[PDB]
Amino acid sequence: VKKISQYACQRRTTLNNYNQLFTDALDILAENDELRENEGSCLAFMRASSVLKSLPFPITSMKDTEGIPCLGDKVKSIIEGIIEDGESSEAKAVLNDERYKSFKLFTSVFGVGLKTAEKWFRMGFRTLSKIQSDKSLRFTQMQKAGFLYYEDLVSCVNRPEAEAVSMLVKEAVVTFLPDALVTMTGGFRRGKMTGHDVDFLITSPEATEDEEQQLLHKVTDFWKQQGLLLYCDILESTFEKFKDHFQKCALILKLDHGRVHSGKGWKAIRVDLVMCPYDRRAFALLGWTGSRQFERDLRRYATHERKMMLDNHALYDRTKRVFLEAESEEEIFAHLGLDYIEPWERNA
DNA sequence: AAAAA
DNA sequence: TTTTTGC
DNA sequence: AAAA
Ligand SMILES: Nc1ccn([C@H]2CC[C@@H](COP(=O)(O)OP(=O)(O)OP(=O)(O)O)O2)c(=O)n1
Ligand SMILES: [Mg+2]
Ligand SMILES: [Mg+2]
Ligand code: NA
Repeated sequence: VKKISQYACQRRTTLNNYNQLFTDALDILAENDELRENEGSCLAFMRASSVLKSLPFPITSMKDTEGIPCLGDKVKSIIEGIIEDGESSEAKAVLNDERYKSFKLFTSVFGVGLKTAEKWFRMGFRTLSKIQSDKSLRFTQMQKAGFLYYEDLVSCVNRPEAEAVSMLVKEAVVTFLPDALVTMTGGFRRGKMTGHDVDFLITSPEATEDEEQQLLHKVTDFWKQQGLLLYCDILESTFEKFKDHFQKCALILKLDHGRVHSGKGWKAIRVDLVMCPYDRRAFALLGWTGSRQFERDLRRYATHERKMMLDNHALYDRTKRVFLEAESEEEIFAHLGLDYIEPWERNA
């Protein structure tokens, strides 16, 4: 009776996944295609996984898949196999593949992506111990921090830790911009209990162009002085008012145990901060809330269904030849002709 | 890999 | 068939 | 170039 859209932005996806048996398998197959640089097959498995996550019931027969989009012949074979024996032979083969195991292990290090993981694999490396102890290898500053704080960063971040970080961010930010609005974005805004990092959007209604530019530098220098800044990379803005990203920083912060309301006495935490102009705060909030799949389908829907162009800074209508303004996420959804999807419903 | 053009 | 897939 |  319910006509499920192929777009994540036209579906409500909450964290209660009734099809984790199927989506864990589809996520593994997608990840393998990402590694094999098969972008098309990767995206097809990510879309199939995304739609199953939106279902209000578990798939228990092939009849249950009728009318569900993004499930082509290959994906239906995978679902059929899992219904048969409770296992995916396809995903099991990927989990036993040497290239796949190496890519997962290597990219688990902060600062190591697809290119460096592929380089290390082709050199014959298979373990992190052999990589770290090699005397010929050269590591980026990001990778050095990734190896030094590996156990802390791989253990992830819980809600009490995220809240403790939010307090630190807000305390530091109001010191330099007292009327600044600090919003936790990412997974935690979508209601997640855990995350690999804690993300924040910072905006100020009265700050000048220079004040807006200096905030991330002032806040990180303050933490550097305290000895809390374990890693810092500030990317200056490439945002153009009339046209690429907002001023942002990728950090590793020292989170003292005493600050967490839930050994060494502290934990290394990945933190990302984004500063945007006040008038673009709704576009940035929408972009940074995610999920990744929700954002990509929002942009795809805007292009293919509305002839509009959406990004973290603006919304442009190609037919009316006008930029559309928004003071809230609700106004962006209304401009696109979409029913409002709450942040906890964007877990596509 | 799936859906559209 | 070719093109697109956040771009 | 590469990591986000
Ligand atoms: N390819 C991406 C990656 C991220 N984002 C946006 C939406 C999510 C937000 C945060 O990026 P992440 O921190 O990796 O997202 P996450 O949702 O918070 O998940 P986690 O932080 O647990 O790794 O940035 C996006 O539009 N496209
Ligand atoms: Mg995050
Ligand atoms: Mg992040
Ligand atoms: Na990494």
